[PDB]
Amino acid sequence: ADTIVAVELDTYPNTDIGDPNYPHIGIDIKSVRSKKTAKWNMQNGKVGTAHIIYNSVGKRLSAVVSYPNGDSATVSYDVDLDNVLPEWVRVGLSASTGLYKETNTILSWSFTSKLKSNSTHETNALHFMFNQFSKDQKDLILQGDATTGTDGNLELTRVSSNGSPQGSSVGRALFYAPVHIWESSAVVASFDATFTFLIKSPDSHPADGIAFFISNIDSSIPSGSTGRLLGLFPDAN
Amino acid sequence: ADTIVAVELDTYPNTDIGDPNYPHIGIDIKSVRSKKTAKWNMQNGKVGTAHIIYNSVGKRLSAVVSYPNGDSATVSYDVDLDNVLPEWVRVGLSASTGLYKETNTILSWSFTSKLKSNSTHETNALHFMFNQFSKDQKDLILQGDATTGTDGNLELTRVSSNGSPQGSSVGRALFYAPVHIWESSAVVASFDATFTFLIKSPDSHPADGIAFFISNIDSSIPSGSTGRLLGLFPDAN
Amino acid sequence: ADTIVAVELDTYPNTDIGDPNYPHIGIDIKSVRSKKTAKWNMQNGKVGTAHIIYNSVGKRLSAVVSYPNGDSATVSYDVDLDNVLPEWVRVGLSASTGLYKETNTILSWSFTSKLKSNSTHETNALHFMFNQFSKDQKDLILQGDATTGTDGNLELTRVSSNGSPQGSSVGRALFYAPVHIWESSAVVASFDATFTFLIKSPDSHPADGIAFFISNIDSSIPSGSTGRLLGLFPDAN
Amino acid sequence: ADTIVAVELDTYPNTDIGDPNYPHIGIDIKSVRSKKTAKWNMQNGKVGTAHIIYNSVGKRLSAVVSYPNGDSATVSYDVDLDNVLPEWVRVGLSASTGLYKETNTILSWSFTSKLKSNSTHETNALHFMFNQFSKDQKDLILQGDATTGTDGNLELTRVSSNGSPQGSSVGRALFYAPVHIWESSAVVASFDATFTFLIKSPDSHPADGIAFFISNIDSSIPSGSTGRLLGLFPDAN
Ligand SMILES: [Ca+2]
Ligand SMILES: [Ca+2]
Ligand SMILES: [Ca+2]
Ligand SMILES: [Ca+2]
Ligand SMILES: [Mn+2]
Ligand SMILES: [Mn+2]
Ligand SMILES: [Mn+2]
Ligand SMILES: [Mn+2]
Repeated sequence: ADTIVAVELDTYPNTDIGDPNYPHIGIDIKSVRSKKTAKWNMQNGKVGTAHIIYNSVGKRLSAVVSYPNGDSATVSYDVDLDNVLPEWVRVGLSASTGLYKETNTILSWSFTSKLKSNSTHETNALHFMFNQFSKDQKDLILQGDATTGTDGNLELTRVSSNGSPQGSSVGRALFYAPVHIWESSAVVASFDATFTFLIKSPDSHPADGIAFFISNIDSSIPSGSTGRLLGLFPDAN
Repeated sequence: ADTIVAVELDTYPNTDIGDPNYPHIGIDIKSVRSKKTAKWNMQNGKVGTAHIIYNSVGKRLSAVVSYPNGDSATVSYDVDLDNVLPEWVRVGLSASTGLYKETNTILSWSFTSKLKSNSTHETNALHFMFNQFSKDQKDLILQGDATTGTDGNLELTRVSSNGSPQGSSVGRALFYAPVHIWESSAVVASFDATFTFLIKSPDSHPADGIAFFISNIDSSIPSGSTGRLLGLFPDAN
Repeated sequence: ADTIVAVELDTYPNTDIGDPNYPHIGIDIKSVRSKKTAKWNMQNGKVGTAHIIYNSVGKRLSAVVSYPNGDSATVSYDVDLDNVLPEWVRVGLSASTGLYKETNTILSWSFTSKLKSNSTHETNALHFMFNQFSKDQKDLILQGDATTGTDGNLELTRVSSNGSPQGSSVGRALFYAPVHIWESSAVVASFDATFTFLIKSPDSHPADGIAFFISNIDSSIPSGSTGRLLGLFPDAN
Repeated sequence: ADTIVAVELDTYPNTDIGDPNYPHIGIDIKSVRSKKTAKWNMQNGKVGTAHIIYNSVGKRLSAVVSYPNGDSATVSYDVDLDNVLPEWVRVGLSASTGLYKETNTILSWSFTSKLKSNSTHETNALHFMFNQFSKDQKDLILQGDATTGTDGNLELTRVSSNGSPQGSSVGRALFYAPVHIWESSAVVASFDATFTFLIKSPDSHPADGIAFFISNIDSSIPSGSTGRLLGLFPDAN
């Protein structure tokens, strides 16, 4: 199926599938069942920022999500991505709502990838940065309910004309170009991403989350992957 | 018909179609007959560097080609590219051989695009850098004879395994993601590109050159644009 | 004395010294008497952004100042900076108030410098970006009334504890490291800066302006250079 | 006493002071006795590349040294640098020779620091890149025997004009601007550095190595830290 590495901003505790019982940031290596989570004090209606960093020297995938107020949640996991992901991938943002819902608004998203082979100055790099998203954002593949342009933002999941989030929605945006994430003869593979999000819900509890992910290039939304599956996984195995 | 903006490193004078009677650098606005040229002393078998720069504020497209010994040619052209290019483009390198030939070897290629909309820190950006090209370079669209991987280089045109370039070859490499080159709502759009090239004619009678170009996203090698048309234009109008 | 190249955001028309009779953006080459101005619809109390770009291929210094609302003023001037500035310089922000006053608040400031010599990949570069300024900003030399830290901003000129700007104030912030702006054997010298500013005045008219400047390294505020002189020039010659 | 964080490319085993009995790479936290080393097969007379990376999220300092043939050594150390370094530092390269010698030639050096405070797009950044060092390199502080300009390189230690390195030489180059490496209010601090070096011993008995270091801003070469102390430490404690 798809090969997924993701950092999830999981807004809803599905302890049924191994979520801790609080909103959490998590590192997901080919399963929605995070290898590692940290409690995340999600702030309904605040703008937050997630930073995801990997270096292939230290082989440690780290992520922080924070709110200006100051609250901040951190998670790291040792993983050799050489062993997990295909050589070439796509990188994206995914979000979902289920029975409970939230806006999954991306205000900005940036990504830098570096790939060095041994041979002096031999870095390849990709960087993109979106601070504004237009109606027709041709460097993004939008999947599912993802739209761009409304207030210059990427709405990952359905929002009504009056800003009201809809449930059972899933959507993703992938950067258009494949990303070379490792090679046979790589000295340093390394990447980082940042995105700023606004998760707002009128419900008793927001759900389900936003994920930064890295997939096989031809990745698409697994069917049924709204709600707790986060646009990322066909099931909770 | 494609819409092409190019900077050509034109190694062969086709005075026939308006070339000056020497190797030149030129800025091509929708025609192989450059709007502006400068004399260029192509150094056969040496690694050269071309830098292309444009910002939407000064509305000047500028290019330099230089070699390590310090010899360099420069050309600029005042042009408002919103009047020329679609809002969304691909960027690429193109090369051809005709009756005469040369290696059109790209050793590295990088590009930066920035687009700022009205709205305060509101920059979108694309950057990529290839200092090494792999046999399977999925973030490049390879067209015609273009191959990558051969010594970690991009050979835009056909070169036999002994290192000998072939006549009537065209090839191009376009970056995979479309590039947002302008918008209505744009305070600043700007881009710059650099590539290093090894043009070598074992005759020391080189043809036809290399171009950095910007095209409509669906651009392909026009029919019969080997030789002097540099993989860019259907004819010499 | 000092060698100054500046882009001025001149908020006050001193037609006595050659200002056009409206707020204006201007390019100043060793004189406060701009070589080139454009009318600038200054918006008292709005956050604006100025972008300054130079490439040494095109030898055209350009600047745009804009407000999110959408208003935007542009100016360019052909100048070989090789001939104006010393090889090594400092880059800074300057502002002043006089009889009339305004806050000269910098919210952010970034700068990129590139210097290539002929010799393939041989780029030197400096980039810095400040989105927040702390109390003790050791990579900035603060001159005159310039302070950092109050709300994470750089206040270039005196503001009272309640946010009220003071007249006859001058201040500057220079990036700490000297910048190599040209060399003998430079293929491309090129730089750009961005800053976002908030100019607010309670007076009948704001004054006097903010300038992005490039100076000799040992540059200091010319005495008496409050008001129309903008922290930049000892006189209006 | 200076506060030093270093990554050493240590070419000479002083088993005396805890070095392993082979050339190694190591992470030095306030002591020349590395907290972590990895075997390093220094290739005499070849141009190597060292990459150093740290982010404050994963809290792992990682380094690789490699040569073009693909041989590479890697070392990581879990460290929270806020516990080690002052908030404001300088970064630099250091080298020494002692009884044994080697060229400590730096062909290029680059560094990127990012510091994000609580506050939403709130990143401060410093980047510099030297691919060519000039005789008068005003953005470097040169200490001890360090000179620049000689072949566009930085010779950290004394080399005679025939190309022959000298014993008991120390030198360093610190980037001129202080670097904000952490703050209380910091969501993410991270940095990475790269330098390429040519260590050559015309005996093929090299000493003593090169280090990338981060120090208190006022750091100078400690007394008698030629040889094994690498210009970094006053003694071998
Ligand atoms: Ca969940
Ligand atoms: Ca031609
Ligand atoms: Ca004025
Ligand atoms: Ca040693
Ligand atoms: Mn979860
Ligand atoms: Mn031509
Ligand atoms: Mn003026
Ligand atoms: Mn050691």
